[PDB]
Amino acid sequence: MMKPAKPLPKEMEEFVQSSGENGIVVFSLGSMISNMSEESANMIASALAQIPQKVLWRFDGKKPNTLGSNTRLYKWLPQNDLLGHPKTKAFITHGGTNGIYEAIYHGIPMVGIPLFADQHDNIAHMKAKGAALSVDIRTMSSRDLLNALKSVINDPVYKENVMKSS
Repeated sequence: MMKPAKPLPKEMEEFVQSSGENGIVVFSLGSMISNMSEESANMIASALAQIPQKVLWRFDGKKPNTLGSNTRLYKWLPQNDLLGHPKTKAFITHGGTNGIYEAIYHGIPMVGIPLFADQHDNIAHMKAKGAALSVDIRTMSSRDLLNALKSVINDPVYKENVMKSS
């Protein structure tokens, strides 16, 4: 089924345009971040702050003290409309079936942060197709997340593989 995107809210479009040639990263839903330690959100924020891309982070916890100026926090996000925007370079998700279906539709490579059995299996399957990398925030470091992000954002083979998956 086709999953077409519609225009973004104006203020959100303006932030997305300010990424210029770098493009953006969408970290969407991330619904378990608010139930984890403050240190988890701080580790993610530190990694996200070190890429040149702008970052739209669907988030509702306390603002991380390591939040970078390139990253904005939103309690709600039009995830599908962001995945279909031409400036989107990578998708960070826990690995739910819904978001993976949209990233596949719009051809966006992924960094998975799986927590549950179905998310681990989904992300492992996309990784085996060369369309994603995975980090376990509970055991890996901020440097591990940064390395995964720079790879999926800048190496075209991940995008090319997720498009071969249609």
